[PDB]
Amino acid sequence: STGSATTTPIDSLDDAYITPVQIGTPAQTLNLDFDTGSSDLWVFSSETTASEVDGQTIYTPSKSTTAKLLSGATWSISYGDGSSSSGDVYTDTVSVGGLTVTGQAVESAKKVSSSFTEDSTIDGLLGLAFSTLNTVSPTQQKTFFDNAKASLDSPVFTADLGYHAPGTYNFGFIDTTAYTGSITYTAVSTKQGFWEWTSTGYAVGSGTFKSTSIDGIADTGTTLLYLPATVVSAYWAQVSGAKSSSSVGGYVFPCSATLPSFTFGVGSARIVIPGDYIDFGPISTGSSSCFGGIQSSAGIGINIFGDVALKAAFVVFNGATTPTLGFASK
Ligand SMILES: CNCc1ccc(Oc2cccnc2)o1
Repeated sequence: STGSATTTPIDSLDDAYITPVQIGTPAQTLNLDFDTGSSDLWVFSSETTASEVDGQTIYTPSKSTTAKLLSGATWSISYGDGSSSSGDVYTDTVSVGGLTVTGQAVESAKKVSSSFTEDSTIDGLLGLAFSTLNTVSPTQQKTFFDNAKASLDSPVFTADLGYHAPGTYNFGFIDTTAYTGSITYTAVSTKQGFWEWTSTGYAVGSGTFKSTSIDGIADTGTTLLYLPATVVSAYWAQVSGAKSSSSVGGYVFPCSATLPSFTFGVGSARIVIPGDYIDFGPISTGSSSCFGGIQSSAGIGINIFGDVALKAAFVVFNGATTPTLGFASK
């Protein structure tokens, strides 16, 4: 079997992408943030604190004839951005782009932090990292991919994120019409539960390529590209007026600037992020100060290849017995 679903930017800045997911019988369709940096499928629900819901579509397990309480299971998660949520767990039928999983753990939110409440376009998350990160206790649960893997024609999923445009998540097959040239595969470490790999280097604009190993994770649930301070300094030094601002929270630059591209290495191959992809607009409405799409990972403890980087490629998450990551231009 296979699945194919369209993923859509939640706003003008591609701050995140939402994908429709069918849950229960009859289907309840919720727009979920597919996150390869986490491993919980959680949703706004009929159980979520009333004052913490503001515009979101909710999952009502009591309206689903195939929902079953997973007795005594609870979950609690916190993300790299400071947000968090928690609640209880049902199993139900979950379908993504025509691909169906029965008995999927659907983690129902009792509580969500203010940033979740504040975003009416995201109805929850669907984790696609390794199941060892799943937060359900006392019985840890499997991600959707993991549950589906057996059924798939090939044990893979692919992320084809758009720049200011819809993209696609495919399950169980590689669409050879979706990328240019060939796919370069690279080794993955599963030891931290992430799709963790090692980039071979970088270039700033038309600059010479710097060969250097940069460990990082492929994280569709993170908006920006977070890299070592050396790398990031080297990038912003090419932008007149760019500065790191502690009051703002990172690098900002003149909104009048034209940004240089950023190239990252995948083995012997190169993925080029166009400069426009690195522009995240005014730090505040009307401001002439713009927020950068490449930021320091110093203080995160890990480098993150977030949407800014992934959307410049066709990315293959290969969940074979020995997982690997593939990158192609498109
Ligand atoms: C806006 N804060 C809540 C929110 C929206 C999407 C996500 O999910 C995240 C955020 C950061 C890292 N990984 C996943 O949280």
